[PDB]
Amino acid sequence: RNEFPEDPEFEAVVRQAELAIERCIFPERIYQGSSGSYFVKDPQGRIIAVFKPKNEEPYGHLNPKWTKWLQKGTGNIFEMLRIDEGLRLKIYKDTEGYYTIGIGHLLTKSPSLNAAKSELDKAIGRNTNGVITKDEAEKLFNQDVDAAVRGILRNAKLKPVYDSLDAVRRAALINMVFQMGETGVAGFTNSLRMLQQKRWDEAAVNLAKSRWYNQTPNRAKRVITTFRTGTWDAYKNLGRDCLVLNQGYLSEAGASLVDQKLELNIVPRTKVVYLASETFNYSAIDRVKSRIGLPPKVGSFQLFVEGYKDADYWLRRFEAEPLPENTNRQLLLQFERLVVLDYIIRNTDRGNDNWLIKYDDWVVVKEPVIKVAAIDNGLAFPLKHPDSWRAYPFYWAWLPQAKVPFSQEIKDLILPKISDPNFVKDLEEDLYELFKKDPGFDRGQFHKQIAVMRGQILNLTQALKDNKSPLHLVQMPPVIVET
Ligand SMILES: Nc1ncnc2c1ncn2[C@@H]1O[C@H](COP(=O)(O)OP(=O)(O)OP(=O)(O)O)[C@@H](O)[C@H]1O
Ligand SMILES: Nc1ncnc2c1ncn2[C@@H]1O[C@H](COP(=O)(O)OP(=O)(O)OP(=O)(O)O)[C@@H](O)[C@H]1O
Repeated sequence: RNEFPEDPEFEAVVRQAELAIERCIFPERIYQGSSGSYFVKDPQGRIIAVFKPKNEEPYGHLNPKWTKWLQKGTGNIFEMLRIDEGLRLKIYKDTEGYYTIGIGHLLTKSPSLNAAKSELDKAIGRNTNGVITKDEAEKLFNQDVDAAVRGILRNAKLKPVYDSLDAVRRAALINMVFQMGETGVAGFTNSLRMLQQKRWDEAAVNLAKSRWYNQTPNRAKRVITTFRTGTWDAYKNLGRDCLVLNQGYLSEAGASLVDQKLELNIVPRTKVVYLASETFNYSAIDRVKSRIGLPPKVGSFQLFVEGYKDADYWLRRFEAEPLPENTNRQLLLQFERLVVLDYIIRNTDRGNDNWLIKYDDWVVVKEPVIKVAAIDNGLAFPLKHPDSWRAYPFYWAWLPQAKVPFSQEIKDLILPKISDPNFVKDLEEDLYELFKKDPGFDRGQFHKQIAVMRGQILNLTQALKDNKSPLHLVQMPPVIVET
């Protein structure tokens, strides 16, 4: 059900896409894309669009890169604990103050370092002098995992639960018996009951309250969600966490909404579109029921533009051979629109590969020589400002173009809109109607998104009134406007 009566040009392109699929001309996967980025083509083989299925997103469930991972099932217990325990080749103290080594291997609860060092030689088979190798730490690791699996299966309170768990939760319980040992996890009998009855939101709470967790919450909270969600999501991207989890396609489409309303027209038109293609990455199940073929996947569909190179490609050239004044002033105006987009949607990823330039008495405006396309917008609309601005900056702030004060032209375009509270209200309702359609939508998460966006507008409004540069704009302390 793909229709956009508001945008018959967009719909027409989409219809060529579907028809081209019917004719067995499949969107082909961009190499040097996310595994989940595709080139949509029409029946004549030309590239009309870029398509990014939600479920093939980097955090995506059907993402090819992480498919290898989901097979292991419990066998992910190794990587899971490597991440939680880290690696050390020399004796250290654990969270409780106990002598430890390699990957989470507890030597003794004794205060004596030679108890521990002694205890270490017993294990390794030589005089270690408190220092072991990578292979030695790995050998302790397997034995300690076996000991956990044994601890679970030799135990009456634990075993029943474990057998009722899916491959992933089992891994979580092993995780626990690795840190606390057999006997310790069996004092949780409540949560084991819930886990046992399959109520996830039940148990995820009680483990939230324990002597454990309290000591190492950062780790504890990582399993609890592995218990609650039956997935590896806490061990995938720990953490981006500036952003909502698997809504990249909506960022993509949303970026295009904003462009539309502010009338910037740098974002090639992008909407939420459903497509089915044999070239996509589907569950084996789905592949089989098709024999009634593959189901359509929901994704961002962004129109394709020709004649453009990397911002990087061109700016490199304009520096060696500077543009004539008049053309170069057309660049700056395309550039201001980009800064406004990115500041408003709070893009966390814009590099010089993430935007594109094209360089070529009357009723009509002479065509512009230079023009800016803003692509790859699925990393915006954060839940909050990034903790270290250096990790997720605005790259264009260090460009010289960022030094030039905002043009009257932009103030004229943008101030009347973002100064009108009814514009910002309408803009937020439109984003809501887009975002609420996601099955994993959360009203509370949304409000935070809007808060950031409202704080960015607050800053941009005053930056524009003062004729500040883009650079001075980003130096303004980030704010949120919270209801
Ligand atoms: N709308 C578009 N029109 C024309 N070309 C595009 C468009 N979008 C992307 N491209 C080209 O395809 C490449 C796709 O890059 P894009 O970053 O959008 O996908 P991605 O690589 O999956 O994202 P990421 O780089 O974050 O993994 C771009 O570098 C650009 O060269
Ligand atoms: N590339 C950028 N992207 C985003 N924000 C930036 C960028 N460059 C500067 N800023 C913002 O401008 C402000 C300028 O601070 P700057 O780093 O120049 O001095 P500073 O006081 O050392 O910053 P801090 O001590 O907070 O790291 C920072 O608070 C930051 O918010």
